[PDB]
Order: sequence, then structure tokens, then C-alpha cells
Amino acid sequence: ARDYTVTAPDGVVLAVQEAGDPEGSPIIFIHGLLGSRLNWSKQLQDPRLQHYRLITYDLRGHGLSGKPAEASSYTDGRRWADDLAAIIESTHARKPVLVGWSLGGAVISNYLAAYGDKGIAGAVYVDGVIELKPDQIVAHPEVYRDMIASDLQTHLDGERAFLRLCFHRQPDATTFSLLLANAALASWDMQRAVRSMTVEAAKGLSKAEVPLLLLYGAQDALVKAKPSIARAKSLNPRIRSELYADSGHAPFLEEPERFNRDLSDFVRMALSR
Repeated sequence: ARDYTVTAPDGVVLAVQEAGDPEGSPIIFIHGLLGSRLNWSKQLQDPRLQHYRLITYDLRGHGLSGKPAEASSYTDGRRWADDLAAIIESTHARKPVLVGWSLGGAVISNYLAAYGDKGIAGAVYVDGVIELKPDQIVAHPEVYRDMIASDLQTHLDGERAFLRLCFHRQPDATTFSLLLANAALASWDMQRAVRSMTVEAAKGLSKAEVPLLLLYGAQDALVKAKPSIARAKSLNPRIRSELYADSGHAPFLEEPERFNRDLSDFVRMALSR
């Protein structure tokens, strides 16, 4: 495995990692809010995915990536799309498949809106944000308020509650503790701003020709699975979807064998269309 960095067009430095085969078909994994590259461990560790070029990175404001103080460095969805474009370019990734979890799905939509899909082979939205609208996002007024609060205990308690909402099948205690500390690395400036991040889902999704797969846990406690899927299919009727009946917001951790099977099958299909 390799570690390196990529500078985005606004100067933010992204922490990037690679695993698998450097000459294999690339897959770029894009994590969600309060995550980091650590979310993807069960994908990166699977021998059955090792013949792909497995690329992860930390989103701006997360993990070991740069964390600008200005809210306007986060509220413009294009900045996050440009981060992704910079990684696609720097890695010289040849028609990668994009895999975006939750906020990562919104990053893909903004990338599709700005750049189109001629540079990629397909995309998987994993419990992806489609739009940030009440008809598509589960109500949690206490948690959403607390996790951006100025009071330190309230803020940390809010993040811990949010991380619990990321699962139906809770992870073991040690994995939860790793992801909890990982979440505490996220920028408070980013957290307050990302609420207001623009998402060009209608433009990015409706124009896509590459294959798109939406994989959601049916019991997702953060993103409303069926309404998000339905909104996406309304925008692009060629989207395929799958519901994992007994997963919540993080099926790649909750049902990793099934997820890795679906992901490898999707990539194989996208590359032989």
C-alpha cells in the first residue's frame, strides 16, 4: 500500500492512498461526512478486489487532508468536485469507477455536473446523498444541531450520535472507537458549512451515460433510501438500484462480502459494456 498527496486547484492538499494492483482497473472510493479513508478497510483488505487499482482519499475538511477555515471553501460544491478531478488527473487513473458514500455521492453528482462522465467508467452511489431535502433526508434535529454546536461536549456527543446513526448492524466496539476518533478529526468549519453545500444532482445525474448503481441499506437512518433512489431514477431512468434489507447507512461495512461482490460485478460489467 502507498501514501501520497495531491494538490487541489484551490491549493488544498489531499491525503491519498492506494492498494491493490497499480496496473489494474482503477476504483476511486469517496467517503462520507465525518469519515476518512478508514471507512473502506473491508474493501481494501479483500483479496478478491486486489486485482483492481484501489484508490482512497480523505475529503477536504476530513482525516489528514487540508482543512481550510473559510466556510466558502466548503459551501461551493464545485470545490469538492475539483478535489476529485485532481485525484483522477494526478493518479492518471484510466476510466476509473467512482464509489461514493453518502456525502461522497453528492461529490460525484457535482463532478458529473462540472466535468461530465467521459473521464470515468461508471459510478456507484452507496447510500448517497442525492439532494439535501427533507423528502430525502431523515429528520434528526437534536443530533444535527448538537454535532455542529460550539460547546465542546455537546459537539462531541453529537458526532458520536451521528456515527451511531451510520449503522443498523453496529460495528464491534473497537471499530466504532477507531471511527469515533477518526470523526473527531473533521473540521468544525467544514461541518457548519457542508449543510449549505450546493449539489447539482439534477444536472449531473440526468446527463450521465456511464452505468450508475445505487446501493442503499433499507434501514438507513440518515438518508431516506427509497425516496432518494426514486428521485435519482426520476432524473436518470437508466440507474439500477439494490436495497440491502438489513443494512443501514454503511452497507460496505455492515454487509462487506455482499458489497464487495456487488462492486466487483459492477466494475466488470462497466468495463465490458
